[PDB]
Amino acid sequence: GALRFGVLGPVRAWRDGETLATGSPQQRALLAALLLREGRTATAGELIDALWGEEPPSQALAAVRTYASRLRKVLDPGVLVSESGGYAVRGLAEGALDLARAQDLASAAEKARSAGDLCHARDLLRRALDLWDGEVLAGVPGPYAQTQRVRLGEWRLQLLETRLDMDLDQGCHAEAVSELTALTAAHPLRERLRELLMLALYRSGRQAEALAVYADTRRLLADELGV
DNA sequence: TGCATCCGTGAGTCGAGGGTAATAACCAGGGGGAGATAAACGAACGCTGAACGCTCC
Repeated sequence: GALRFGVLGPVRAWRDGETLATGSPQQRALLAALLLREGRTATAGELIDALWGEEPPSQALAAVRTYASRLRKVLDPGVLVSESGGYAVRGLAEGALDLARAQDLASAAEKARSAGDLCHARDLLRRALDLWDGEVLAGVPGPYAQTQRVRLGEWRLQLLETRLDMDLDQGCHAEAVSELTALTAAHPLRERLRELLMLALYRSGRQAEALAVYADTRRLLADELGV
């Protein structure tokens, strides 16, 4: 009877491991907009803006009602409550949201770091990153979905950057350098990944190659942005 | 006709500042406004999907 929800990838819902038919992208947008609010009520006004932004359909208010009605047929009675003219998600177990479950472990990683148990921090953070099932909010349209896509992609990088710092402190240089090459290729303006790559490369005895990374980074900022 | 009496009016200029008293007392009735609970409609939601199209195998 454990309800599970997925927001760190395609918008999915599970019951006892079985996938529920989460419906249209706009129905997925409605679910995501409530899930990422962590039980706070979303007014009908905020829900119209979340789904369509500045260009709502002329019958948008009826559409929200139609989408909400279909979710009630797929979700169990009482999770999606209607209060104050809006909708909220209630009665979720702890850790039912993959984002919420990852947040406790990520907060614990800060606690794990502060107690000095870097090994536990490495494993707990590792479990968090494996919860990312591809592109966040895949196939979900709308400005609110776009903003949350932006927020969680950026937030993912912060957890990777924090985990990678521990790798350099524990001597795992050779494994980390290879993955770091992909990150700087994927995030070319992200100087922090090249900083970690430069140090790891040098500690692998490739001192001459580290300065080549430096020459490339200054070039990219001067040629493309002038900074 | 004269004398005596009383009543009304006016009497500078600008400055400074706030409060005053006292004796049968009651049922009895009863009106009249000031605050407390169910009925008329239409508007949010609600599932009802049904009824249309929008992409996909």
